[PDB]
Amino acid sequence: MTGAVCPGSFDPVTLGHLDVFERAAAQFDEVIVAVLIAGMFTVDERIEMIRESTADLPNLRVESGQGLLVDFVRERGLNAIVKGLRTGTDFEYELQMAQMNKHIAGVDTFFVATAPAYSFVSSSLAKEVATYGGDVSALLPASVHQRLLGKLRG
Amino acid sequence: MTGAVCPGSFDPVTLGHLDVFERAAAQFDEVIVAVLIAGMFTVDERIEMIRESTADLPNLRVESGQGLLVDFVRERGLNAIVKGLRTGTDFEYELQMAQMNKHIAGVDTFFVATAPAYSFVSSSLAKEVATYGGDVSALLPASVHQRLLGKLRG
Amino acid sequence: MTGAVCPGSFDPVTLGHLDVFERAAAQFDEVIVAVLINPAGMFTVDERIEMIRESTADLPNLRVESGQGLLVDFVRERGLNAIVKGLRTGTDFEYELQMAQMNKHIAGVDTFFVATAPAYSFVSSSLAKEVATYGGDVSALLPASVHQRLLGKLR
Amino acid sequence: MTGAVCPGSFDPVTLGHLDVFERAAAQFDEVIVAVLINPNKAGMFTVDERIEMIRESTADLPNLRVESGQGLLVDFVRERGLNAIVKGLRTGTDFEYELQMAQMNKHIAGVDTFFVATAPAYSFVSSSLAKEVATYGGDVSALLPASVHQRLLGKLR
Amino acid sequence: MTGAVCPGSFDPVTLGHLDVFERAAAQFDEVIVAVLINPAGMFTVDERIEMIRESTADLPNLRVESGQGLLVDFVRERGLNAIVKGLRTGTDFEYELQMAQMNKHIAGVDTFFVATAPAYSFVSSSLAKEVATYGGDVSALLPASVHQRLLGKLR
Amino acid sequence: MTGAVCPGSFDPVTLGHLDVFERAAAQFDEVIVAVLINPNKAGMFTVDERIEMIRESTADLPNLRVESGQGLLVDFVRERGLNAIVKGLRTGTDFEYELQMAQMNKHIAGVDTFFVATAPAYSFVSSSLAKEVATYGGDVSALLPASVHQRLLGKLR
Ligand SMILES: O=C(O)c1cnn(-c2ccccc2)c1OCCCc1c[nH]c2ccccc12
Ligand SMILES: O=C(O)c1cnn(-c2ccccc2)c1OCCCc1c[nH]c2ccccc12
Ligand SMILES: O=C(O)c1cnn(-c2ccccc2)c1OCCCc1c[nH]c2ccccc12
Ligand SMILES: O=C(O)c1cnn(-c2ccccc2)c1OCCCc1c[nH]c2ccccc12
Ligand SMILES: O=C(O)c1cnn(-c2ccccc2)c1OCCCc1c[nH]c2ccccc12
Ligand SMILES: O=C(O)c1cnn(-c2ccccc2)c1OCCCc1c[nH]c2ccccc12
Repeated sequence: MTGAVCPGSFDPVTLGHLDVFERAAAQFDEVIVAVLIAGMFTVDERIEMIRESTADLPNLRVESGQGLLVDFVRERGLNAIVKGLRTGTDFEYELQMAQMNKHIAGVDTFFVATAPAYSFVSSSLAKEVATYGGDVSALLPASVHQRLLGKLRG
Repeated sequence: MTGAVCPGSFDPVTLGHLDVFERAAAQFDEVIVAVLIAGMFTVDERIEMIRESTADLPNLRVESGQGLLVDFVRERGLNAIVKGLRTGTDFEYELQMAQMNKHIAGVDTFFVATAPAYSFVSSSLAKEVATYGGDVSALLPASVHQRLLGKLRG
Repeated sequence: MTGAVCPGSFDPVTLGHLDVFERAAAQFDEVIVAVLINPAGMFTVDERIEMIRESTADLPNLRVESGQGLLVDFVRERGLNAIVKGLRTGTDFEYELQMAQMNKHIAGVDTFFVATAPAYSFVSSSLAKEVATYGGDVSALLPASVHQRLLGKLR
Repeated sequence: MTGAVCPGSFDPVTLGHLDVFERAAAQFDEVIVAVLINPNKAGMFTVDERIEMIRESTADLPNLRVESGQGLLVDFVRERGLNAIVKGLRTGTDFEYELQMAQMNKHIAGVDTFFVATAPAYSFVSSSLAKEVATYGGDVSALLPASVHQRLLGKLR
Repeated sequence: MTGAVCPGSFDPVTLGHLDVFERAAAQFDEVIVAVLINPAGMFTVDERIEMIRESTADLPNLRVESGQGLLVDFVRERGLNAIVKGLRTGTDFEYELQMAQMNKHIAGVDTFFVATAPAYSFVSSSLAKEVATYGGDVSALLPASVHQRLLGKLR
Repeated sequence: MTGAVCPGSFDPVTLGHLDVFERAAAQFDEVIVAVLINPNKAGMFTVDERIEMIRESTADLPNLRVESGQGLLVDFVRERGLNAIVKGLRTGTDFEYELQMAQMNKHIAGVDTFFVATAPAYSFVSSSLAKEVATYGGDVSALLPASVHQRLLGKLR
């Protein structure tokens, strides 16, 4: 009965996120992606985009969440969070959060290293570049990319 | 059938290591501590010290290993490594190793953040301080500490 | 006479801050804790000052004042020319190194740092407040007097 | 005819920036300083002011010119038939941030980025910190070129 | 005429190095790859030079030489005063920033850095050799010519 | 009577070190520079040489003295009735490494450590790099005090 929560805003989910989802799903019996809730896509849109890109992962589900992440995790009978890390700044910031979360609620955090190909990817740089007409199609799931193009045109 | 290998030299195992062992054992169905093999304690001594301190963790075992870590992991039917991280330097160094290991063999690596109380602990600083008569008893399992005192006197 | 100013917003003061206060007061003849008045937080400056005074009652050579504007002015106006504070992380170091070099360049005021106590390395006032707001227990990260008053503000 | 674009807000240009301008101009046939403007947020200095301050302190660099722009930097670069960006780095944060931007820029447009290490004397200098210090009366005259210091004091008054 | 020296041990040259060679040669009128002779490695300096020449056959403005002693001397003796190399990580940056500032201080020679290609950020010669020694497949990290010769040395 | 120990190998002392000595002496009633010797590995300079070079460049610091030692630094500190260490930091690596040592030293002995930021001009200076550069003929005269430079050249000859 192993399991972990993979939290984020996912606005939108990137290939970097998706790689981490697949990797977590390969090592834990269940994975819950927690979409935390002022951006480009609505929560429902974000959830939909993630569900579409994770159809091939049977043991993964997607939910929205509010308030303390550790409460979200414990209310579901789990006590692990899983996330990817790209940079030293990611590590420093997430280590702080991980130690606070373990202190207040006993919830642990597991990190994985980014895929090298996606180390420079963020949802906010991808949206920014796309806005000015840069090609970010190699950084996003094919579905998400189309949804993005739609948002910028409308 | 989840599982991970927790590798290191463990010369000697510290409370920092032990905390990570317990945390990995809580989230994976099996954990193998892999003692990799020019220090203070022999491999057998290191294994013994770890086994003594992990008697309360039923799903953990301890083995020696040589050669490529990813071969050790795959020869045992696993494809995950688990380790703790204390510092930014830990993160940078281990990220490199993790990406190389995933590239050559598909073996993934999961990291956890050090317990705050042990963030400054290394086996080499503990041995060094103890050599000159500093009290490191709060940083090492009670068993290990006694074994250390014995090594310095003999 | 040796001395240093220990600056911050302290909204609220944490056990991390308090540890640094004690360690500074152990080494300098006088320490002045300077509570910065900004544009904004949870506690008023007077509330912050009282919480620090309660927590530092056993440090006779430490006093608490509010300040604003250029810190190196605050320091020099009190006949001192040293700042003291703690560092938790690499980002603390990078950020504070820049500020320290700027402060020494513009005014000749030096800055001394101490490493955080390991137990409080992950603590910040903002994160403590955030956690407490959603019901998390941060009582082991704050002095007793502060935790009570924090519960009061969240109600 | 080698060339690079040196981008920034330059609000205002500092001695750290100018040091990099000089070093870039010594190694590329032409250098274009690109004053990148956010049309949605004004800085302290207008685009004309920023350009003027840079020109006045780079008069002895014959192969350097100054132009403003907005939008994607890689478009500014390619529209001039170049494909190199050059800038300085002071800290580990600069390196992390600029490596991400450089990798993104090469990915989307094939434009490369060259970095130089800050002169040690100016490693702590930023436009924002200089402006902030000066706002409260601190002396930043040794961190900024003559073309800047008094105009900056003028804005603050 | 613009130009730069690209220094290293290249024992062996990797696809990471090669990417930087190509990017330097695209921007400078000439590039000199300088293979450092040390106290020690797997390949002789002549072997290293030949492997680089094979991999850089399509870069007409890049040449390969060996060198020893003070790098800024090597650079200036060839009428240049720029060094160029890649950076993978924060430790690369910290280390190379120190060396660059020292090299500019002592000789006026400047240093230009490029960011690693993301695909090769984790690559080092030492780690590639270590992995290959115990049978790991590093063929996607090295140029074709190098991988063959590496297999030869491990037998 | 406040006081701190400023430890190091000082093989040789640099201008970066001396800057820290001065700043420490300005803020503590007494400063003891501790020349820590590894009895199992000699450096370039003997203990007497290292001490001599430090004394010659600190003659105008009346509250500073120089002593050698070995073994645990916290014992050196406590045997003098002090419980503070003071030193400089230049880089993020220095901070990571020294924070570990400081936390270990306070844990085992209650001795505290105070750090100051390097002077920007000397941030890239180390004794090892200076020695290495000088070995191959590089000019490090601006990085080292007069008391050091020619003795260093003498050792290399
Ligand atoms: O920050 C972003 O916008 C963003 C977009 N893509 N990636 C990414 C890029 C490369 C690799 C893994 C993600 C990002 O980095 C976020 C890293 C922190 C993180 C928080 N929650 C997560 C859930 C799964 C994976 C990572 C995280
Ligand atoms: O490096 C050491 O000697 C040493 C001694 N104790 N700790 C430690 C201190 C605090 C927390 C977890 C360990 C150390 O840091 C090692 C960190 C990398 C690591 C490699 N293998 C591991 C297996 C389990 C846990 C960590 C590792
Ligand atoms: O940033 C915060 O909100 C916050 C809350 N607690 N601590 C802390 C946590 C652990 C140890 C020492 C403080 C924090 O870190 C601030 C670190 C920078 C600093 C600025 N002024 C200071 C005055 C005294 C001490 C530190 C500082
Ligand atoms: O960020 C600032 O406001 C600011 C003011 N001065 N300097 C500086 C300080 C010391 C050395 C080189 C600059 C700064 O750092 C910016 C570093 C990144 C950078 C982006 N574009 C650039 C163009 C030329 C040079 C640097 C950059
Ligand atoms: O350190 C190594 O063994 C090694 C093997 N491959 N790469 C590499 C990996 C990815 C990208 C560029 C190189 C390495 O990183 C070295 C980075 C520093 C560097 C010094 N001299 C250089 C010359 C050209 C390029 C880089 C350097
Ligand atoms: O590491 C070196 O060899 C070396 C030579 N000069 N500097 C230096 C360069 C710039 C500024 C302050 C020193 C060095 O950096 C050491 C930094 C850590 C340190 C340990 N003990 C010290 C005592 C006084 C000052 C610093 C230290």
